[PDB]
Amino acid sequence: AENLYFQGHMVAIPGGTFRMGGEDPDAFPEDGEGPVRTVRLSPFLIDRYAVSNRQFAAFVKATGYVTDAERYGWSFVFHAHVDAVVPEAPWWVAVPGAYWKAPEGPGSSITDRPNHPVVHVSWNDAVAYATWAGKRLPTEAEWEMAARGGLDQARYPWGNELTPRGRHRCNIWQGTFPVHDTGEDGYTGTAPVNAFAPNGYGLYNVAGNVWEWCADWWSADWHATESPATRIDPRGPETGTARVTKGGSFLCHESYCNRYRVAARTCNTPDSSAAHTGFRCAADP
Ligand SMILES: [Ag+]
Ligand SMILES: [Ca+2]
Ligand SMILES: [Ca+2]
Repeated sequence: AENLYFQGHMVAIPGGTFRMGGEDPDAFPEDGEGPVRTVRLSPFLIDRYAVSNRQFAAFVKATGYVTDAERYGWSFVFHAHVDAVVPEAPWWVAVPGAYWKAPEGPGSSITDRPNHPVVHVSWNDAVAYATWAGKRLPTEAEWEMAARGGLDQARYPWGNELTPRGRHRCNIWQGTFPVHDTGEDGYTGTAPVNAFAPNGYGLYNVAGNVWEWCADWWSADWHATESPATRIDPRGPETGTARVTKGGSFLCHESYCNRYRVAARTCNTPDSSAAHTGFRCAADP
């Protein structure tokens, strides 16, 4: 497609059909990456850039908005970035005072990261921002069609090679997780929202950098059946306990979590927040 066009921070995608999901050998099959399924979408707009600290700051200045992490008093921080740990993921520490303005908790700031994605934003925070911006969150199908950038069943936004020609195309982890990030892709942490090359629809950092909240309630099997509801502008199940997140983050590494593949998916309760999770907005024409 090329009746696509740019407007503001966004790209208008004139609707289309794509093969969603994946059945690759290195998938998490239990996540419901499969089955591969053909999905048709109505026209939509989606941010080509995740929402930045500067943008979130303007929202808070204009509204006085208080994030869930501020209300709870703590958010999840990666251990090496300065029991209170997640037993199943002990590199995550519950840090009092970690929030969007202090991403590693006390002693950190965003003064030198104005163009990085805002983090420690919950699904509720994302929705609040998007609504103020006159936007919404993307559905998982909109997110993934946009992230695929016009390629059919590629592993990544740009193709099937993680580092085509040996060049980094996204901000994830290199080295030995979780003890040593070599920063080969340039960043031991988040990167500016316009880092690396855009994909075929102009989107930056759909793979890597930060996880991105989607609109959908999480299910591993709702989309398995073939129906208009699951294949034409699919919205996901009517209820659920966690909301979908897509794209992976600067902590992803193939030794344990390869979910920067565009077919991959996970979820978190909508009041949760963490140092590696942000969002980008969508809209309708
Ligand atoms: Ag991952
Ligand atoms: Ca990195
Ligand atoms: Ca991402």
